[PDB]
Amino acid sequence: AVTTRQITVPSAPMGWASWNSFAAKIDYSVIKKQVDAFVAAGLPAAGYTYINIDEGWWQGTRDSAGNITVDTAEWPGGMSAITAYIHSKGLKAGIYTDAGKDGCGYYYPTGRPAAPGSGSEGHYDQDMLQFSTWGFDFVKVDWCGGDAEGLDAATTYKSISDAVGRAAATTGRPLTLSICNWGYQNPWNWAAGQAPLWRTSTDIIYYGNQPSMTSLLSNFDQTLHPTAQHTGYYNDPDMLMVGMDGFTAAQNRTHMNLWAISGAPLLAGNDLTTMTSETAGILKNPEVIAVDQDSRGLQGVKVAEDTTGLQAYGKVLSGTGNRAVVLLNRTSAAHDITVRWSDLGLTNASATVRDLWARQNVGTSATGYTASVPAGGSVMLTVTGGTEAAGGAYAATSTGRYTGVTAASTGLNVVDVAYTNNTSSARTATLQVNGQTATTVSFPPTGASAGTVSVEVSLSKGSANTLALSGGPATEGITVRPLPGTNGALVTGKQSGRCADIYNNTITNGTQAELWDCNGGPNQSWTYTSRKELVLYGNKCLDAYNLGTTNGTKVVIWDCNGQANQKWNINSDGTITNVNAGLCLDAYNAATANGTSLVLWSCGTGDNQKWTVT
Ligand SMILES: OC[C@H]1O[C@@H](O)[C@H](O)[C@@H](O)[C@H]1O
Repeated sequence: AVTTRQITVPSAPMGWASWNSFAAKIDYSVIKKQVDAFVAAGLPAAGYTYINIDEGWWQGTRDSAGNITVDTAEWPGGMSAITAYIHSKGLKAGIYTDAGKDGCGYYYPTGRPAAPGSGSEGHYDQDMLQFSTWGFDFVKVDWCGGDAEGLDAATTYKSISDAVGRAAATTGRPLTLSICNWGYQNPWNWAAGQAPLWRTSTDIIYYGNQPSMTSLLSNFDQTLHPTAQHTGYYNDPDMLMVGMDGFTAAQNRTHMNLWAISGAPLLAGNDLTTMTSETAGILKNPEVIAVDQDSRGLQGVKVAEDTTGLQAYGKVLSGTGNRAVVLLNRTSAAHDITVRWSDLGLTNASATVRDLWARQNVGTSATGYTASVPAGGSVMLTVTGGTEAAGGAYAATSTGRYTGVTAASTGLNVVDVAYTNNTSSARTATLQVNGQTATTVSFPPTGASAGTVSVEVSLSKGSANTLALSGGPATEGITVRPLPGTNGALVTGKQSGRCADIYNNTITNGTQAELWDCNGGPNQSWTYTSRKELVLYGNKCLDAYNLGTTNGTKVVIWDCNGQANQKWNINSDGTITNVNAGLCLDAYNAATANGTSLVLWSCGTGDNQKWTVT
């Protein structure tokens, strides 16, 4: 039964932004026309709220007191005139700057001459105050100057976040911070708590190129960091290409489907003045929007890929027994794709399936659902009225500390944290699972009665898991339920007692595996497939670098590619052999410490070549 209410958490931003269609070629008239078309198309009623002015409004000029100055030939009345126009339509206004001394308009000019000085470094408080005073509700802070200068992203965006907070506090106007640093230095590790959204990869589309499904899928894959997203903090796979020239209606729907299953921001990027009726309908689908904006705030995850390129993604929705599902076909042929209740963390009990594009219920099942999916296409479903897998419930064993937390398998779990926050403001806490990288959790007002917020966490098989909270409201118990589709295994070295680990949750192709203290993080949870892959993050394969066949060959992660160097035999003697090479996974020089490199080596009887994988 439902006995403690789920507290709604903030959704990702919805709106439109000027970059994808206009590059730096923007002025007051360009923005005004898009606002008018946005309104005319009925986007506001569907939930689209932000009109975001991206790069090109500012050429780096400041007055003698350091105040940003604009060219009023392009921005008549100054920037407060465009915010006034946007606000006049009941919408929110966004602006754009850089973390460094000079912006992307300087480092990578794209439609205009280089703009030296187009960044906010040395002026964070000044500029944030200025944006808020002008009437901006949103600010996207880019990284061209940060990257150029060699800045540390985590500490730099903390400083920026603090300045954003002070500016909003001074004016009384909330300011939504978008961190835009392209997945450099792993923002999934640190951005939650600093900002409601952070870019997880490089740009979905570049100036002068045509929209690409390959690029779209790459951005989608790189945005999946389910432990980092929760309670109003979101991974950002970038601005929508929906409705841009070259994309068909089906590719537009697939674009919406994948952003929605992530719970990503829906920031339209097409030219709204020439948008078709069909495109507007795709942006406005309320059932797909409701999935994207789900009140529980969680990120969808891959739950099945029994056949290469035929994938099922599941998202845990608000309430109990409710899921959204995307069936995605990355192959060149139409194929059936099945999602099983077991993989979704439901029991084998009746549930209703609905197709969100057909807007019709399409059947019931106590076990699963199969649909035909076109080559390169997708189907968007909900599965509702299901029965949840049995959860564990825990009471804290000391202040803010939950111990003995149990998982049948290593992998992803949904945790509901009970608490009371009988004030008018959200409070935050730091959450750390085992020895993993910590995260920040937000706790919205509850009234006098307790409520829950939810987080996804990665746990180790067994009953040795700990969840520790620091700061924030006293919690009143946790509930833990597994998502079996995400099941993996720690790969633990016999000699070292340490786990095969990818440093600091890095996803970059070619990153070498290492030994590290076992903590059950996503960067330690390996899924062994029927294709003999050892898969990390749902989408990276343990890989003998460049198909190396001799001693000392580096073992890395790489996009899964079906090659023999990504295939592994898990042998009865405790060895793990690379299929291509016949060599053993090996902790280099039989070292046992954190940071010991994993390599391939000729198989022997040494315990630095012995592993447990359950
Ligand atoms: O020049 C502006 C562009 O700069 C890139 O760094 C950013 O990722 C894009 O989304 C756009 O803002």
